[PDB]
Amino acid sequence: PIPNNPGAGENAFDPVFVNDDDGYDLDSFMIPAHYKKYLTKVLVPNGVIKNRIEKLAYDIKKVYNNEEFHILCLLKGSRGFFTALLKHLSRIHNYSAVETSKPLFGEHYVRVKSYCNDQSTGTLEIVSEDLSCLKGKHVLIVEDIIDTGKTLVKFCEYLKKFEIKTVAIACLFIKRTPLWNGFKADFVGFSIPDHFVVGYSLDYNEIFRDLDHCCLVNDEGKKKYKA
Amino acid sequence: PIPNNPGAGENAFDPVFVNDDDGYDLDSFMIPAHYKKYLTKVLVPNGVIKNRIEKLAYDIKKVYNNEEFHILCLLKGSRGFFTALLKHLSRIHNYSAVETSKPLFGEHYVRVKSYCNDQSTGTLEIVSEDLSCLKGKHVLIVEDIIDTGKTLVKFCEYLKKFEIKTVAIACLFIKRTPLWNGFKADFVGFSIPDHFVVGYSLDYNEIFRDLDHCCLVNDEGKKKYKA
Amino acid sequence: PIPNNPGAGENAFDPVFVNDDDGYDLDSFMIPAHYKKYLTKVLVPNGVIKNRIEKLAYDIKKVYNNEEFHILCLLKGSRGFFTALLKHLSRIHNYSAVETSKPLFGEHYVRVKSYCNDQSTGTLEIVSEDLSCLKGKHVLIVEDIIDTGKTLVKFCEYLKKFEIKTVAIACLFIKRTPLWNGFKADFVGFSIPDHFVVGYSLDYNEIFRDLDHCCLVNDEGKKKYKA
Amino acid sequence: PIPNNPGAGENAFDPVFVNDDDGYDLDSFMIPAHYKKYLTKVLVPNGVIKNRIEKLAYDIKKVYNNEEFHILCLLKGSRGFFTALLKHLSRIHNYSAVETSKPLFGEHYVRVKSYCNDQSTGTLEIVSEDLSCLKGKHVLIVEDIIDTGKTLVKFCEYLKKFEIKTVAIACLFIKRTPLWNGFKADFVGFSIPDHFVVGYSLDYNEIFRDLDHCCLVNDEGKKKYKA
Ligand SMILES: O=c1[nH]cnc2c([C@@H]3N[C@H](COP(=O)(O)O)[C@@H](O)[C@H]3O)c[nH]c12
Ligand SMILES: O=c1[nH]cnc2c([C@@H]3N[C@H](COP(=O)(O)O)[C@@H](O)[C@H]3O)c[nH]c12
Ligand SMILES: O=c1[nH]cnc2c([C@@H]3N[C@H](COP(=O)(O)O)[C@@H](O)[C@H]3O)c[nH]c12
Ligand SMILES: O=c1[nH]cnc2c([C@@H]3N[C@H](COP(=O)(O)O)[C@@H](O)[C@H]3O)c[nH]c12
Ligand SMILES: [Mg+2]
Ligand SMILES: [Mg+2]
Ligand SMILES: [Mg+2]
Ligand SMILES: [Mg+2]
Ligand SMILES: [Mg+2]
Ligand SMILES: [Mg+2]
Ligand SMILES: [Mg+2]
Ligand SMILES: [Mg+2]
Repeated sequence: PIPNNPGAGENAFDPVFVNDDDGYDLDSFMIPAHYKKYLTKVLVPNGVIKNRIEKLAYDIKKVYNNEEFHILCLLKGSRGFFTALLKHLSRIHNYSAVETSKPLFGEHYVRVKSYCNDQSTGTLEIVSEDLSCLKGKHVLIVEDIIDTGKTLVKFCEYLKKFEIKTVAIACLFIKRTPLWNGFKADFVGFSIPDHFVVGYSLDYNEIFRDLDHCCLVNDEGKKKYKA
Repeated sequence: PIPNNPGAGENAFDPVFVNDDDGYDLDSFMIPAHYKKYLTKVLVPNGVIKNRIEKLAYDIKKVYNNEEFHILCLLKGSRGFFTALLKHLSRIHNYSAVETSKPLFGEHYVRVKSYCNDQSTGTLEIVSEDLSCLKGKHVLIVEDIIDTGKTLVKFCEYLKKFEIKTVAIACLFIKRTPLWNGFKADFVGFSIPDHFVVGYSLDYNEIFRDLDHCCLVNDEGKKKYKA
Repeated sequence: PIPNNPGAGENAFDPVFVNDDDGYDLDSFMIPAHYKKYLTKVLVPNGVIKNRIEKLAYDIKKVYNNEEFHILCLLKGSRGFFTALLKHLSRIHNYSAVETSKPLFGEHYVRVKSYCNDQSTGTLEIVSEDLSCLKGKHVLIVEDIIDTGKTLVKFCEYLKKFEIKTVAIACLFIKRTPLWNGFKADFVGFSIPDHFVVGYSLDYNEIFRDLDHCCLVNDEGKKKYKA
Repeated sequence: PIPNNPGAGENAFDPVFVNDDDGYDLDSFMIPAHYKKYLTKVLVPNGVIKNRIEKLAYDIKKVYNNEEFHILCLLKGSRGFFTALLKHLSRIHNYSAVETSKPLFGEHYVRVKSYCNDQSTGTLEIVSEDLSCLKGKHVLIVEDIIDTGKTLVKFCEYLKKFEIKTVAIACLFIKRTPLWNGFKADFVGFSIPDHFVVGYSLDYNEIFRDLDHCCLVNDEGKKKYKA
């Protein structure tokens, strides 16, 4: 059935497991010249993230089938994930679509903020907006990464007040940090070591979002761009 | 220099001109089976839009050079445009980037609503993170289409109270409609005939956003999905 | 059923029709700086060709269903067409493939030469792996463009001696030239005006194969690269 | 300088190193339903191969600069590699190209064959063709994988008789097999464990070429499709 136990990831499929020492030299891939000095290595190449997101879209389609749902994007680190997910979801649905078929999902955006440098501020800002349009709807939250779990634990709590029919979570990354609060997604791309990552829309004080690969910012980058 | 006369498009390059009778049969390209009955034809295929956006990114990079600017995405219709632009902007910039280079842009979102069915309600609703963070910044507004010109003339008026350094406009489509108030973009993709279009994130009552090509919704489509 | 009347295109769907004056300014799309002076304009952008080829792959899959066939690539002009076709054929087929499914096609190459400058030398030279391996097989010839029809009428004649089960033709372009001998493809992408085109693997004395868009070489280009 | 010691890989950059136990579950990525039972795992995802090929193209451009050279594709397992390489090479060259620039490379194809099942036959068939056009030219051989090294050792020997100016080797994979004869490429994508791989144009008796990811065929697939 459709998932509806936010944070429990009751029937979640295992993600790709990135070992603690997995990764690649920056010289093995295309890296913007000026960013090189601020990264220690490539963790997950752009291409593998894209390939994995395609399977996630397949997993999602398999769970919702033809059931109309609404994708809620958690801006802005979620952009890379969201775009690729929508691309693949649409092709999968539309390729199998028949003349009597109907659209599969609606799309929504919510700006959520809590980080400063490489740490959560323990507080979450939610850019207010009437979410009444989601009342009685199946919503699929699309997020970039679960770290401490505060963003999702909090946002899901916030969502409750809108009488949404069902709440499921699609997340690109899940970090193996001792700070984790236990929040689990229903669809997860990769399980990654405890390092602050940038790239694929994920940033460090608004920097590195344009970096194609998921990389590890080094101490020099953290210091150079510290708030 | 960098554009700073919102609505004047003072030095805008000419857009691709889509003739009044330009278009393609629906059977010439891939169209989701269930959407076929609600479209009269393909106006601009996905591939041409992507190719044009790449050139547009080239033009923008040429104008800004290395000057840091902030892209303002006008949700929800401009998503397709926006993501394609970022992709090309990033590659073009990063391909020529040097070790001593710097990032080129920041990204922001604002949800602006005014349409019901295929007409402007003559009103405007806004939702976004505090726009005061644009003070003293060069901002590039990324929009899907200029129709009556109400959305952009109004939004640009609202932007004035935040002491933004410069305000330029990048628009995918500009419709040749007698309703046009004269607002011109600084970067425009295509000039199209007076028809309500859907696809490439452009919708008709939230429908067709997933349609890959820019098409014309037929009367049956407008009737079927009337609000 | 599967086509088997080479040159008749008995049940071919109509191609996209490119009017005699259709095209775009070179400044509307990305063009390699050094090629600009040798092209008069863009006839068909890379993106439209890709979109059309996807539909063509859809048509081919629809005709063959699960019948195993062998794609014969006519080097060197059809490379762009060929690779794009394989990509789409593979995804369309594999997306609907089931556990009990089977591969859909085999791939082969034949180099056929006959042009010098912008004209057919009226002769044909062939180079390929033994074509006897096509005996009893359904073969789909993948070609870039039908001009006079000499290449395909001749090659198809040569194929007769190898007891091929079925011979069908997939052609990206078909030129509306008074020189046409009547040979028709079973799957055709575009019908274009009488002009020598380059780009998308199509060359002029080995030049312009890397040009992304199908363009018209101007006289300066033909003169500069005359053999 | 331009490499010219075929098989020595004198200044070759280290490739991406795929450890003996590296790889992913077939369920982590998109795998054609009917192929699943014939593969043990995903070795290198399609996306990482594409990302790596982009850097290889960058490495090549950096070595040849504006020096005209000729790419010689070793058909047919080489297709996937070749296509992506040409795409990236052209963009890199054409993005930095200036009005006075000129094309960077010519393209050529040579069908070479030696395998039966998962083993070399110790013999090499070369589809004859006048290679005199390469006389005094810098040629870049583009091959899919170095296994025993017989194909390249032999083909390079064959090439000598054509008075080519320079001979360099670009290879996507290099297998860590005890059967290796010592032949090294000048540009190499990945170093992989000793397993017969299929996908990305690489086959097993003409099967699996359409598989997007580089995977390991299991004993059942080898038996099922044995010659
Ligand atoms: O390692 C990281 N790199 C980049 N962004 C982040 C984030 C951002 N912070 C949020 C997750 O944080 P948390 O789970 O700690 O509440 C997400 O919305 C992310 O966009 C966490 N960890 C990282
Ligand atoms: O023909 C159309 N198709 C789809 N959306 C629209 C719009 C939406 N309305 C806004 C432009 O409206 P206007 O210029 O009329 O104020 C844009 O933000 C669009 O998203 C106008 N015309 C169209
Ligand atoms: O206008 C053109 N531009 C580029 N190549 C060609 C060709 C090449 N010539 C062959 C078709 O020739 P024909 O039909 O004249 O025998 C194809 O294999 C093409 O590669 C014909 N016309 C053109
Ligand atoms: O593991 C493999 N999978 C698929 N093809 C191959 C080949 C093919 N055989 C040639 C390399 O073999 P070798 O180096 O042993 O002469 C290349 O041309 C490849 O296309 C070798 N190993 C493999
Ligand atoms: Mg976030
Ligand atoms: Mg962040
Ligand atoms: Mg809008
Ligand atoms: Mg709208
Ligand atoms: Mg030809
Ligand atoms: Mg030619
Ligand atoms: Mg081979
Ligand atoms: Mg082989």
